[PDB]
Amino acid sequence: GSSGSSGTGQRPYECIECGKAFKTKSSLICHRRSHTGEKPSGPSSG
Ligand SMILES: [Zn+2]
Repeated sequence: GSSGSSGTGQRPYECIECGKAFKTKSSLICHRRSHTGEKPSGPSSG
């Protein structure tokens, strides 16, 4: 167990890369992908 916590969640699409909320996925996708680009990444799994 840990100190009292909460569980945010207003929209069905919430980005975890930065922390943004979108109405539809189409937007969440076109956004998330953006994050990735000119930067060193590691082994992708999914
Ligand atoms: Zn983001």
